Amino acid sequence: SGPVPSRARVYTDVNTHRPREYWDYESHVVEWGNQDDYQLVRKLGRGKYSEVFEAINITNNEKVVVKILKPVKKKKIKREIKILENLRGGPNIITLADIVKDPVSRTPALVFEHVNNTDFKQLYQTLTDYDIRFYMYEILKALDYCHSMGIMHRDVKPHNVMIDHEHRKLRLIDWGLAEFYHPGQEYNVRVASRYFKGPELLVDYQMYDYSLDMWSLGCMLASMIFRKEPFFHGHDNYDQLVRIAKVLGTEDLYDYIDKYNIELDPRFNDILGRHSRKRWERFVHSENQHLVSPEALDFLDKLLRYDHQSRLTAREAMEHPYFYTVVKDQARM
Ligand SMILES: Brc1cc2nn[nH]c2c(Br)c1Br
Ligand SMILES: [Cl-]
Ligand SMILES: [Cl-]
Ligand code: NA
Repeated sequence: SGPVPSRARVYTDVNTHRPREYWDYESHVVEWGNQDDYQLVRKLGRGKYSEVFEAINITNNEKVVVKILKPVKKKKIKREIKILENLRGGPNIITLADIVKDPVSRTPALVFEHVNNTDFKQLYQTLTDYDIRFYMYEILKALDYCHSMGIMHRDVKPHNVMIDHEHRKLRLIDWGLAEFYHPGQEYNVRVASRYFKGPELLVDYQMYDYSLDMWSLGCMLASMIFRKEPFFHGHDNYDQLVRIAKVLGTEDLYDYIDKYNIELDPRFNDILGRHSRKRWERFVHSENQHLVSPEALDFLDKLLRYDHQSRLTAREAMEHPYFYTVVKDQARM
């Protein structure tokens, strides 16, 4: 028999109850603006693949960010646009300001509200305990919002979190891999960066949901409180599951495989071996012990589960004791 079907524990049917138009991005009609309303100032450093620029809107002299959409399926362009329009105004979600094409090249581009190109990866190995809790809570606001709106991000990693540390402001960026959640849909498992990939992606379980983002968030939290970048340091996608198995143990992995009747790639046969579930105390040392608390470990443990159904939801995570002081200071402020 095939794999056992799965449903999201929360926000399962939100797209079903919407008008077709909300999620049917292939039928979305874009009104393409004129990229000549903008002048590019400078290229932001986003590595070899990406083309993101600081720009000026000539009309109002306001600073924007312009993302040139590298040759790709028009379908993927409409998906990212529709998701950004749907989430516009959500907490800690980047704001889409315009959709334009260069008059000559006809290359499509997205224009965003300005944010400084200071990503979380540049800051997140130097935070106080309180600031890890604070920024984690701000990321959860964005994830509970997009999940509540029927969308999973699928590329949650420090490079996709822009922070203004002076103003204590955070934005979740790069919605290019985001997808609408539909119950029973089988998704592409070739998403997310290696170190942040959930076990569902690594064992090719396609009927995944919002809980994929909660695994990625757990990987970020583990990296920050233990000062270990990345936390799960695989050579490749096969070794990535081995690195997870040496921490979470093989017993819970094989129970997960049996529960969903997953056909494990034969390449895993010799490399997973047999591993105990390790106590988190094993990762604590003199240079990270100020970031590690019972509250932090209890919270992390509830994010990093093989079984996607078992992981905290974004809202359950926001309700964890780890955030009590952040919640109290927010109400007071
Ligand atoms: Br604003 C902003 C929005 C983005 N969407 N994808 N990548 C993005 C980057 Br880099 C920035 Br900065
Ligand atoms: Cl990253
Ligand atoms: Cl142990
Ligand atoms: Na401690």
